[PDB]
Amino acid sequence: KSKAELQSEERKRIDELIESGKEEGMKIDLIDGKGRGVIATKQFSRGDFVVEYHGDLIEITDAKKREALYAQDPSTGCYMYYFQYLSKTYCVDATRETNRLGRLINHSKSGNCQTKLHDIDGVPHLILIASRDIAAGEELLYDYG
Amino acid sequence: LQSEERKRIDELIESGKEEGMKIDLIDGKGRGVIATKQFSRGDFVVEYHGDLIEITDAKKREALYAQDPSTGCYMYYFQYLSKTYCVDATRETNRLGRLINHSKSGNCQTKLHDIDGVPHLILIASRDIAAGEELLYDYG
Ligand SMILES: */C=C\C(=O)NCCCNc1nc(N2CCCC2)nc2cc(OCCN)c(OC)cc12
Ligand SMILES: C#CC(=O)NCCCNc1nc(N2CCCC2)nc2cc(OCCN)c(OC)cc12
Repeated sequence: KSKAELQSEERKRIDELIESGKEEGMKIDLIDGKGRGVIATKQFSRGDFVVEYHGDLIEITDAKKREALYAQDPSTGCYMYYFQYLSKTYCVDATRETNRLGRLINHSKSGNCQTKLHDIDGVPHLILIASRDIAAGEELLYDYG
Repeated sequence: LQSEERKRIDELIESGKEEGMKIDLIDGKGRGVIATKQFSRGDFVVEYHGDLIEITDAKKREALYAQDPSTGCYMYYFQYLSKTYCVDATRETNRLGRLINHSKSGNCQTKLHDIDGVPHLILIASRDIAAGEELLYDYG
């Protein structure tokens, strides 16, 4: 098995996890009854898929509408992530309060997760991959990469 | 009298003195603002102070702020005289207007105050406020 073939089977494993929505290997951090972060409950190797930043994938026109509606209510939060993909502006809108864990992962300048665009049939997905080997029990912390 | 009253609100905005309020501290973190004196309905409370910029410089800053989630989301956009402005309160400062929490049933509301054609976003009392109340804003 070549490196190219190993990368193909990895992408297929990520496709299956994205479309199944299963988010194993992680759990919510609780202080004072509030979901404040996410802890790894299993090892992750450098480059392994961790979780998707899940949300509605939309373009700028729909996004600017939602943003004006969201501004009227601070209870929403700022969860709209903008990015370029193949000379095209996209937005992942995770405003919606859900059980998904990707939007609960805290930022750190020296985190253990970084962002990456994962293509499925030409549709970009923002995923978090391990920027280094992660031990079980670590808080997951993301930076932009 | 009208000219005089409008001049006093201007002086408050320009002097930057923010009397009648104080920080609410939990765990050493500034989390809210408490009134230390009464306010009557319609009284000036505080400015949401920041850089007043237009749509071009605003997007340039917002993308730069996005790469650093430790900044927070402090850019407030609004229309004034058929022109889009933004008040950028991102810089962490001692100003208290950016510390006031939002509540659908708050005691403060937003209002645009003109100073020589330049809009300022201020908070006014939407009802009589007793001393000791937490200041909570909504959009008016
Ligand atoms: C994600 C973007 C977003 O939420 N934008 C909302 C508008 C900009 N941010 C804030 N705007 C205000 N005001 C607008 C005019 C009147 C007051 N106030 C706050 C206060 C904030 O902290 C309050 C204490 N937690 C924050 O925190 C980021 C933002 C704004
Ligand atoms: C203002 C505006 C603004 O700040 N825009 C930033 C991008 C959109 N917002 C967010 N993006 C992301 N990511 C984007 C891809 C990688 C992860 N993660 C977030 C996690 C959050 O809470 C974690 C628990 N404290 C959160 O709380 C509101 C917002 C997040």
